Amino acid sequence: ADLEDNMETLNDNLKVIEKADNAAQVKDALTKMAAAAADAWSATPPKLEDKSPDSPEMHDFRHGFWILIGQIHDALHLANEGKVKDAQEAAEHLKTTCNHCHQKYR
Amino acid sequence: ADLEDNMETLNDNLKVIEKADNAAQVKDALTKMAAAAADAWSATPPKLEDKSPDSPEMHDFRHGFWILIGQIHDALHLANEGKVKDAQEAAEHLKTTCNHCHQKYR
Amino acid sequence: ADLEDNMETLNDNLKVIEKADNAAQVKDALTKMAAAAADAWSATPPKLEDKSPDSPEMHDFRHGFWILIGQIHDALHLANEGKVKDAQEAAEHLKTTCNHCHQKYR
Amino acid sequence: ADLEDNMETLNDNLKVIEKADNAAQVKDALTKMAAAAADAWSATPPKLEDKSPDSPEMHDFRHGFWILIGQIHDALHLANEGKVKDAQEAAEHLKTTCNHCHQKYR
Ligand code: HEC
Ligand code: HEC
Ligand code: HEC
Ligand code: HEC
Ligand SMILES: [Cl-]
Ligand SMILES: [Zn+2]
Ligand SMILES: [Zn+2]
Ligand SMILES: [Zn+2]
Ligand SMILES: [Zn+2]
Ligand SMILES: [Zn+2]
Ligand SMILES: [Zn+2]
Ligand SMILES: [Zn+2]
Ligand SMILES: [Zn+2]
Ligand SMILES: [Zn+2]
Ligand SMILES: [Zn+2]
Ligand SMILES: [Zn+2]
Ligand SMILES: [Zn+2]
Ligand SMILES: [Zn+2]
Ligand SMILES: [Zn+2]
Repeated sequence: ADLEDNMETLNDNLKVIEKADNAAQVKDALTKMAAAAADAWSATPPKLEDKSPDSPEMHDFRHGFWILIGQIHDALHLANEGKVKDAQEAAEHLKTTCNHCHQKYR
Repeated sequence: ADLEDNMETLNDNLKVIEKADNAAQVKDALTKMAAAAADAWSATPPKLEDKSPDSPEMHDFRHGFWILIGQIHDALHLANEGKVKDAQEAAEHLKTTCNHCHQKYR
Repeated sequence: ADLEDNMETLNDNLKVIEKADNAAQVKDALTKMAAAAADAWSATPPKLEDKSPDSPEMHDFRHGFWILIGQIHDALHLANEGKVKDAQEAAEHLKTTCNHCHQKYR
Repeated sequence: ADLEDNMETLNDNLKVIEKADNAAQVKDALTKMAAAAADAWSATPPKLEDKSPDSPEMHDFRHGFWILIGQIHDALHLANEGKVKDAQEAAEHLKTTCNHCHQKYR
């Protein structure tokens, strides 16, 4: 998918997690987020279209996805241990990584 | 790209790291390894084609890629820090993650 | 090496990072913060004095220090690659983790 | 505890995991290993006792404990999701991290 569609997948699944009843709903949504983040990895965003892939700016852009992917990994372990509310709350904290990238690169 | 071509990218760049004679060659190889691992995320290997996408087997397959991606992240920081031989040596330790997934799933 | 004193060390060194002129001051403060977090890992907080060491609350308490330690680790790598303003801004983001534990257990 | 007692705790609980009869034994042993690793973090080993705390060797020594602590963290999550065999096999893999530090500093 393109970068726009992977971002819509991240936004919509965050909302499904906040309104979940059960563990099954939370796990499935985190798995969809992990796939979207991994597919987005080598996208060039509009703001950096004149830069090389090996520039400081593109190395920094990719660093944001490493962090996001790490956080989704941990939240999914919480959900699979039966700590559903702890997983929802970790999902709420992911938003600061979202905002950090957007303020520099969007 | 498909799974077999992602694996050939991982294998070539591990050899570049070993024969490297400057820091730039090591940084560039690790970056290519990270891109290939993120692109492999979503693949279904031949041996698990008769399982569901949400099967315990496929969840465990994907967990191996989370582990590899995390180890590459740390190796790249070491290289950028000036600790280049330490980065090469950490790259050699990646082999046990490669071997673990192959024994279970290849 | 009691909990109160480890917390003073966390708070003091965060202010140092916020006011620093140079990269040496940031690296030293981050290293002191990691020491204090590792030293706090095994403490029993006053609010959980009545609980089993194996309770869900105490497992969760310890998990919070693992999260803080991982974030400090990343910020120090950024400082060591010359991305000093980025390490400073990352140190500021630590406050979300500080306050998440405080709201549950302080 | 001193460094020698922390290493005896690490060695003993690794054999406990290998020979475990049930899941509770594996979780307990991992939690004890994490405590010992966190307590060892600030120790000065005999081979480095004459160099300064800011030396590259002490920085590097401490980094190896961060790596060990992260691997125990992931293995405890696997045990708590019910993947206890996988947690046992992950614990076996820790040995290469133990051996790497011993090769360099013991
Ligand atoms: C960089 C490392 C990013 C991270 C981490 C996240 N996002 Fe993002 N997002 C990013 C860019 C560069 C853009 C602009 C893309 C463009 O072509 O215009 C976006 C955009 C969005 C959007 C909406 C705009 C659109 O797609 O048309 C949304 C809704 C969005 N991003 C959501 C989002 C969420 C929920 C994140 C974390 C969970 C997140 N993003 C992380 C770059 C990056
Ligand atoms: C699972 C999580 C894996 C990890 C981690 C790594 N590899 Fe892999 N590799 C995997 C599978 C399932 C397969 C079989 C692919 C097939 O279609 O048959 C492979 C294969 C390879 C190959 C052979 C490629 C071919 O065309 O047959 C190589 C050379 C290879 N893998 C290398 C490799 C390296 C160097 C890794 C780590 C650095 C690594 N792999 C990790 C699954 C997984
Ligand atoms: C739990 C996982 C915690 C994290 C992460 C952090 N803190 Fe904390 N802090 C915690 C507790 C249980 C307490 C109460 C201590 C008591 O005995 O009553 C505290 C306390 C503080 C204090 C006040 C200390 C005092 O003199 O009473 C400060 C100033 C403080 N904490 C700061 C702090 C900072 C800056 C953190 C992150 C950078 C942080 N804490 C994380 C539990 C936990
Ligand atoms: C450095 C970062 C280390 C890691 C990771 C591990 N070990 Fe270690 N170990 C280390 C040192 C410097 C020493 C020497 C201590 C001394 O004063 O001589 C050790 C020693 C041991 C010992 C022997 C203790 C003794 O009788 O003197 C054992 C049995 C041991 N270490 C086990 C061990 C295990 C099982 C580890 C991982 C699971 C491990 N160590 C990691 C430094 C470091
Ligand atoms: Cl080694
Ligand atoms: Zn965790
Ligand atoms: Zn899992
Ligand atoms: Zn961030
Ligand atoms: Zn930010
Ligand atoms: Zn090739
Ligand atoms: Zn590191
Ligand atoms: Zn970097
Ligand atoms: Zn492994
Ligand atoms: Zn294995
Ligand atoms: Zn990083
Ligand atoms: Zn919170
Ligand atoms: Zn994991
Ligand atoms: Zn847990
Ligand atoms: Zn080694």
